[PDB]
Amino acid sequence: MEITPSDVIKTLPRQEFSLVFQKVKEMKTGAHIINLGQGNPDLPTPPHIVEALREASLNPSFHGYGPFRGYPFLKEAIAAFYKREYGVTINPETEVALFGGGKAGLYVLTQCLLNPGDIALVPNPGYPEYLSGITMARAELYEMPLYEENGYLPDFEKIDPAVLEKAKLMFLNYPNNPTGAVADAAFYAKAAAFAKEHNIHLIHDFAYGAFEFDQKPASFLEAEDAKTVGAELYSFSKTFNMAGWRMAFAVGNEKIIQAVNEFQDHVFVGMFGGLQQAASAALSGDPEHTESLKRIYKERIDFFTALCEKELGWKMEKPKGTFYVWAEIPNTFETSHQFSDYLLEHAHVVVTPGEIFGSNGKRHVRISMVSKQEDLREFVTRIQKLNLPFGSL
Amino acid sequence: MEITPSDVIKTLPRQEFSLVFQKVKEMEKTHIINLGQGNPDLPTPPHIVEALREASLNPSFHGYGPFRGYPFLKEAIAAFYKREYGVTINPETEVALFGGGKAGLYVLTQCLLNPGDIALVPNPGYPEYLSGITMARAELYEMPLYEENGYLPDFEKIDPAVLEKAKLMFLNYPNNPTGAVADAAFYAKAAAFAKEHNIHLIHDFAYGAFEFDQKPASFLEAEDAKTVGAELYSFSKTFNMAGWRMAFAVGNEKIIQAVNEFQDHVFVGMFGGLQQAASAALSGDPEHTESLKRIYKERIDFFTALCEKELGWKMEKPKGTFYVWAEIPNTFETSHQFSDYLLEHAHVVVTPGEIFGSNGKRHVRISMVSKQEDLREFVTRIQKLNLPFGSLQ
Repeated sequence: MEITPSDVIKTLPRQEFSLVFQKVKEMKTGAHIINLGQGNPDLPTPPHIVEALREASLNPSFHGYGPFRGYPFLKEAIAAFYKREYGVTINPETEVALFGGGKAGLYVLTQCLLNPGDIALVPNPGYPEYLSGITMARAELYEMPLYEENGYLPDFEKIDPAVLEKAKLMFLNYPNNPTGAVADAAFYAKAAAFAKEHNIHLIHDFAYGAFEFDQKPASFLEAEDAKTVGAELYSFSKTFNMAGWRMAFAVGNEKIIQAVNEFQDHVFVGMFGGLQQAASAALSGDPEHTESLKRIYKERIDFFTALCEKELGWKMEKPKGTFYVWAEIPNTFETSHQFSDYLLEHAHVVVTPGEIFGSNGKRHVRISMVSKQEDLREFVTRIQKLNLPFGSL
Repeated sequence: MEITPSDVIKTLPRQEFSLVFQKVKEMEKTHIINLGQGNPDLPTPPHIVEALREASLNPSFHGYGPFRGYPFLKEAIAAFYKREYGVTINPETEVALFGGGKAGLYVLTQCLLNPGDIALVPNPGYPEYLSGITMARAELYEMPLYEENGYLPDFEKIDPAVLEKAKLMFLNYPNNPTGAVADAAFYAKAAAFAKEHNIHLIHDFAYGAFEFDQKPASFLEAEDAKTVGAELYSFSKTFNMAGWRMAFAVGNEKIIQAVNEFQDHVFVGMFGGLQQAASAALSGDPEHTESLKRIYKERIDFFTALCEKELGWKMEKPKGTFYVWAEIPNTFETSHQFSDYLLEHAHVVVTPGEIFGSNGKRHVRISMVSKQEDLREFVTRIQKLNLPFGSLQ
């Protein structure tokens, strides 16, 4: 019989993937399911990015194989974006690697950085895909608990010094999926120093790096020692409404980037030059596009949380970043998975059960602000019609 | 200090990436004819480019798509395989999508081999077969492909004990680098062999459009082929879409399921615009491809005739692919010494056979990826060097 290696089905059950499947399966017809589960941007890519792709696709240079490591124009664009947005200086020739989206970036970084038997420090709650690369690398996982009281920042002192002896890699994610928590330059310097002291490679997942509402967002690479110990993964998916386009990059330590390049040389031949040109247009575009998108999300969050609170008494802290609301489940309901099933079956809305993000996600759900006002009001309206007590304590 | 994984320390550099780099440096210092990497010189056909351009305007593609790819492409893949090879493929269960064949090889290897498992790799063979086995932390047993056997493996010469442990075998016809072709009988033997020994069979069909006398046979035409394996098909050579990075696998549903369960966590599909472009390539009129094949055949006829006349370098015409596989001069020690020599002293690129395995040590591969007048200049550059093109084999 066909016998796949054991590790594949030893990865998390692709819950967003089981989510798209059950949803499509719910189709009188594709019933008006208000899907606030997956963080799938609802607004179109800015027309100037689309036009850069349309124009690029006519250039026959991009039809054949290109540079393995991506086009120098994109790497220079990424340098310029980082200087503009965060005042960081990046050497585009040695400190930049291209990826087919952030998911792909996390996987590759992990394979280049972790050996069997090493420990990887992973935040709980946190993005489930951190476990995927760790699993594929046959490495061990240690959870750093993220608690609300600490603004969902890790307490590095609370980690077993034995765990620390075997730790080779740590993941951090701010602005945070799923909690909406933000971090400033201060925490990044603290994190980088901890990483330096214990000789741990630091991967900062900056997928929502455009979306902090209560200050201009800080990059991990603004910290002292940041470029010595790690790398920052940046996705186009959220910043530019480009989730479909599958593009991302990492900036950081030239030695990490060299490992990435050596890996990717065997798996990829860069990526479609048309996509790279579109990426370049995104990065060089006027910051007003991204600022507008941040206002859209900030107003949807303001609207949703105020409406949930007024009408349902369902209290939610306003996130300071990302487009996610991290809501405690009312006491009327049982576990996160049972609550999420219930909402989908009875109202016809999708939220993501918090347990997906780790055991500290118990009794929470993640709600993504990826719909306009009417859809968000209707979500609350459909809940209100359930006639269950939703009030918080 | 920054310490990369042992996997990365164990990986040899990709020769094509090394040449890209050397060629670029040489060009900057001031003209190279590159017949190394199999990089099509002709642009992507217009109807494919236009399909992308128009699809890029569809905002449904701007957001996350189905993780396993759009059903419309999968359906196109099934229709294509029926029209071209008379093979029945279930578009819902027997098709997976990849970011290029190179990425498909990686994924397939990760999905079919545990660390420690044995893979049967042809020698000579496409360099990434070896790379993937390394990245999988697997062990390789060579299957020698000898000229006298038409560069087909002799399965009955493989130690039956290795077959108890062998989990995977790679085959590739039309063959890179040798140009050898395989028939339906060969494929029925391979499948039967794989079934007896419970070996997963991956057929690399990258040159499936380019067999000159006949349309090549698909592996999947064979009895029990879909029972033991899968076939990898690339858009790169068939459609001058190398820079686009698109490929698929067709085969048994369990192999495909494993691919899907892997890729869910690493590759969310690719941009729908690309998928539309692909679908247009496959539904496109077969005579565009037939035409392309004839161009390559005329280049091969021209080049082998000119090399014989002008250099005295006698080469067999390949049965398929756009590659010529040629013995190096009797005065040189190795294929790498010869390749480096040509680059330095003639300013032309050929690929050293040694990167395909030890059986390529006295050969170079030459790609017919320039027009006839450029092929002529390539010959005239070499002619000035007065090399001895005698055989020792």
